[PDB]
Amino acid sequence: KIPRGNGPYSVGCTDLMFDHTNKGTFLRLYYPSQDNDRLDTLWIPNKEYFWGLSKFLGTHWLMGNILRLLFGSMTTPANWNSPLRPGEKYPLVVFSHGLGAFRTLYSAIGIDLASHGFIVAAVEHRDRSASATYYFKDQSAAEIGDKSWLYLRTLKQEEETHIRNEQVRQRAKECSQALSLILDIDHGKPVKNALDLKFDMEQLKDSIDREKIAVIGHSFGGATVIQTLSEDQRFRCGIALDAWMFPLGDEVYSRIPQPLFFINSEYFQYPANIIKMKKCYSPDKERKMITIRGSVHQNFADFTFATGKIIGHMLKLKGDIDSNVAIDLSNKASLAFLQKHLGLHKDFDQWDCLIEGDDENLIPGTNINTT
Ligand SMILES: Cc1ccccc1-c1cc(Nc2nc(CCCO)cs2)ccc1C
Ligand SMILES: [Cl-]
Repeated sequence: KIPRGNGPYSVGCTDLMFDHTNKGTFLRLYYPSQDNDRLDTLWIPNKEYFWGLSKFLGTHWLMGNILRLLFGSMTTPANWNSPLRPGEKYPLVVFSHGLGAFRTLYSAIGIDLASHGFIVAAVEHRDRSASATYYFKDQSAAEIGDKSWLYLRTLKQEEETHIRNEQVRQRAKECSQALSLILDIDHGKPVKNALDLKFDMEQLKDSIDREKIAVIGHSFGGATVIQTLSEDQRFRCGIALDAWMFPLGDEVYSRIPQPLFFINSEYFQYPANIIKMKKCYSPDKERKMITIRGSVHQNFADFTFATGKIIGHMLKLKGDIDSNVAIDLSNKASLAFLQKHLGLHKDFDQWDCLIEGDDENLIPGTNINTT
C-alpha cells in the first residue's frame, strides 16, 4: 500500500494531455476532491510502462509481463476523476520524475500534497528519460486512441554530458509549458483533453492561487527543479528530492534567485554531487539542506511501498528507516518550506524544525564530507 495523505482533504486524481503530440503536455493531476467514494487510481495504467520498466532494469521485456501480472492491478489511494473540491484557490506544485520513471510513480508525494490543499501536476517527460511515455502522431490517431510509445534512451559514455544536459533543458521547458497549460485552464481557456476522461477541466477555472507556484522533483527531477527555477521566474521556490546534479550546465549555478530546499537520502549522495549542490549557495540566497537518516534513493518514489520489507531491502527499494517514516519527514519538511516561501496561511509552520534537520531521523545539512 501507497500511504493515504496525512492532510484534511480527500484526494482526487486524473490525467491531462494537451496537445496530443510529443511536444504537448502530459501530466497526472492530484487535487483536493469533493468526494471520497470513487474507485482508487490505477498505479501503472498500461502494459507498455511495464515493458519500459523491464528495459530500464536490464531484463527481458517478458519480465515486463511478470511485473504486469504482479503489479498491473495495483491502485494508489486517490479518487479517480473525482470532482475538485470547490470554493477555494489552491497553490500549485509542478512535479518532475526521475530517470526510468514516469508521471504516476510519485503518488505517495502527490496524494500527500493534495491532502494538505495543493494541486499537483506530475509531468511525464518526453525527453526519453521516462521508462516509457506515449503521445499521438496526429489528430486522427488521438481520436481513435492509437498510441505512439516512446521508450527510454540508453547512452554511450561519450553522449552522457551533452545528452543529459539537452534532456534537463527539455524537462525545464516541459515544466514551464505544464505551468502555462494549468494557468490557462485556471484563466478559463477551452482545452480538449487528448484523453477521453470523465473529468471536466472547466472545474479548474478560478481554482489556482496563481502566484503560489512551486517546482519539486526527484533525482533527474531534482536537477529539473534547478534548471526550471533559473529559466522561469513564475516558480517561486523549489524542492529538490535527492537531486542528481550531473545534467546541469556550469552556467545555471549562479542563476537561481528563488528559495531552494535539498532533501537528501543518506545512502545515495557522494562528494561530486554535494559539491554541485553547494555551488547553488550564495549569501543573498535562501538554501536549506537536510538528510534523512538510514534512507536510500528509492525512499522518495512509490516502489518503496510496493513490496514487503525483505524483498524491498534486497531490491534497494527500502533503507534502514521505515518508508512511511521517511516520506512523512520529506513531505512534512516540504509543506513547512512551501508555507514559508509561498506565504501560505496554513499550519505547516508546525514542521519548521524539520527544515533545520531537528529530528531523531534527520541530519542537518549533509553527512558527506567535501574537501
Ligand atoms: C517494485 C516494482 C513494481 C512494479 C514495477 C517495477 C518494480 C521494481 C522497480 C525497481 N526500481 C525502479 N526504479 C526506477 C526509477 C525510479 C525513480 O528513481 C524505475 S524501476 C526495481 C525492481 C522492481 C521489481
Ligand atoms: Cl541509494
